[PDB]
Amino acid sequence: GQRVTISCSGRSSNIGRNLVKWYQQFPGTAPKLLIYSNDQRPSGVPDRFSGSKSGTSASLAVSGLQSEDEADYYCAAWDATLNAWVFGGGT
Amino acid sequence: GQRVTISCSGRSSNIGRNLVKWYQQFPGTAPKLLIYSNDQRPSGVPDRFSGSKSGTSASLAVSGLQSEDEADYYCAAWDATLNAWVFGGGT
Amino acid sequence: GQRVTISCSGRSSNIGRNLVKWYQQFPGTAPKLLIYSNDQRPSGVPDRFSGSKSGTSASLAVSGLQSEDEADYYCAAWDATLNAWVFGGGT
Amino acid sequence: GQRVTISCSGRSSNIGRNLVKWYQQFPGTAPKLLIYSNDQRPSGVPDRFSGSKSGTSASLAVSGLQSEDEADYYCAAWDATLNAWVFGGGT
Amino acid sequence: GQRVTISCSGRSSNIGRNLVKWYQQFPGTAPKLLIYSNDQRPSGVPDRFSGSKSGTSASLAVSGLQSEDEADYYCAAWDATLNAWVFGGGT
Amino acid sequence: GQRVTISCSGRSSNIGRNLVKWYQQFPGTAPKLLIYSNDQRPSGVPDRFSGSKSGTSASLAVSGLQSEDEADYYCAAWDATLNAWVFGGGT
Amino acid sequence: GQRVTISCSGRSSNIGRNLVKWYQQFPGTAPKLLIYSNDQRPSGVPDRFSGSKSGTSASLAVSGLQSEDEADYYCAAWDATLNAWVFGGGT
Amino acid sequence: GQRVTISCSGRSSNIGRNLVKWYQQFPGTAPKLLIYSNDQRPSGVPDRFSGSKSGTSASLAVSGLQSEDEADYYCAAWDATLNAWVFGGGT
Repeated sequence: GQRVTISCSGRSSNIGRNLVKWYQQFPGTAPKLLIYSNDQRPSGVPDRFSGSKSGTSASLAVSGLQSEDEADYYCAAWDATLNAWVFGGGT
Repeated sequence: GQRVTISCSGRSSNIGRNLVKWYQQFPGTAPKLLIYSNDQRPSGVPDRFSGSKSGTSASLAVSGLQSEDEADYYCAAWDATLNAWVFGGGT
Repeated sequence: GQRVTISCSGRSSNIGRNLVKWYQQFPGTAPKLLIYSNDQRPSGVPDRFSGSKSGTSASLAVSGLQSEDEADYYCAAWDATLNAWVFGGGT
Repeated sequence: GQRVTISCSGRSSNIGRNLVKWYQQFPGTAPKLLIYSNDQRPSGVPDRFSGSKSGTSASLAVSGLQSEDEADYYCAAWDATLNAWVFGGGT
Repeated sequence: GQRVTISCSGRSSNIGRNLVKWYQQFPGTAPKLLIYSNDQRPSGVPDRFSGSKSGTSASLAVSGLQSEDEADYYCAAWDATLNAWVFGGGT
Repeated sequence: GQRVTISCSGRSSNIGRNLVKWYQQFPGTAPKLLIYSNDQRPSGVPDRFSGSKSGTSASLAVSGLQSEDEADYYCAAWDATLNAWVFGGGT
Repeated sequence: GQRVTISCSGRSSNIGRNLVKWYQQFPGTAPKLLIYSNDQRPSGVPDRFSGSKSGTSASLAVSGLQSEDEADYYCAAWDATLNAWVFGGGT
Repeated sequence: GQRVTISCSGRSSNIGRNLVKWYQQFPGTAPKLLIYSNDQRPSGVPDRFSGSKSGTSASLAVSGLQSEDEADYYCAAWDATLNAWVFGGGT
């Protein structure tokens, strides 16, 4: 008689009285990007993979006022076996 | 008699009294992008994969005021086996 | 007698008294993109895959005021087996 | 006697008193895109696939005021087997 | 005696007192797109597939004021077997 | 004695007191598209497929004021078997 | 004695007191499209298919004020078998 | 009779009375990026991988006012086996 209880909560999860007050006044933004020559050549060859930001990836992130970037991948299992029983009887 | 209880909550989940007040006043934005030559060549060859942002991918993210980017992939299992029983009787 | 209870909630899920007040006043936006030469060649060859943003993909995301981009893929299972029983009797 | 209860809620799901007040005043937007030469060649060859944004796909997303892009794929199962029983009796 | 209860709710589902107040005043939009040469060649060859945005597809999404794009594919099952019983008796 | 109850709700489903107030005042839109040469060649050859936006398809979506695009495909099953019983008696 | 109850609701379904107030004042729209040469060649050859937007299809969607495009395909089953019983007695 | 209880909470999880008051007044931002020649060549070849920010990836992150970037990958298991029993009886 096995029991497994995985209550793996996520992103802004089971929230009681949450509040996110934001404000932004008077921003002036002029984020430009200019390139004369930029050649990345990122050729990723994985075999077995499970990770979050997999990218062998030469980026260029110019941020002005706001740029929120996350990645969720919850409760994962590449190879899980939570309970087991084996018996042998081969005469 | 096995029991499994996976209450893996997600994104803004089971929320009681949530509130997101936002404001943005007076923004002035001029985000331009110019390229003379930029040739990425990202040729990703995976075999077994489970991860969130898989991309071997040379990007260029110029952000003005706001750019929200997430990725959800919940409660996943590449290979899960939660309960088991085996018996052998081959005479 | 097995029991499985997967209440894997999703996106803005089971919400009690949720509210998203937004505002945006006075934005001025001129996001242009210009390219003289940009040839990505992303030829992804996966075999077994389960992940969220699969794309080996050299993008260029210029964001003005707002650009929200997510991806949901919930409660997934590449190979799951939640309960089992085996018996052998081959004489 | 097995029991399975998968109440995997989705997008804006089971909502009590939800509200999304929005506003946008005074935007001025001129998002143009110009290309002299841009030839992506993304020829993706998968075999077994289950993920959300599958596209090996070099895009160019210029965003003005607003561009919301999600993708839902809920409660999925590449290969699931929730309960089982086996018996053998071959004399 | 098996029981299966999959109440997998969808998009704006089972909603109590939902409201989406929107407003947009004073927008001025001039989103043009011009191309001298852009030849994607995306020839995707999958074999077994179940995912949401399948497209190996180099797009160009210039967004003015608003462009909402989602994709729903709910409660799916590539190969599911929720309950079972087997017995053997071959003398 | 098996029981299956799949109340998989859909799009704007079972709604109590739903309301979508919209407004849009003063928009001026001039979204043009011009092409000197753009030849996609997307020849997708799938074998077994179940996903939502199947298209290996290099598009160009210029959006002015509003363009809403979704896709619903609910409660699907590539191969589902919800309950079963087998017995053997071949003497 | 099996029971199956699939109340899979659809699009704007079982609605209590629904309302969609819309307004649009002062739009001026001039969305033109011009092509010097654009030859897609999308020749899709599927074998077994069940998905929503099947089209390997390089489109060009210029949107002015409004263009709503969805696709419904509800409660589907590529191969479903909800209940069963088998017995063997071949002497 | 085994018991496993993994209540591995996530991001802003199980929150009682959370609040995030923000403010930002008077910012003036002009973050530009210019390149005469910058060619990264990051070609990552992993074999077995499970980590969070996998990218062998020479980036250039110029930040103006705000740029929040995280990555979540929760409760993972490259190879886990939580409980077991083995017996041998082969005469």
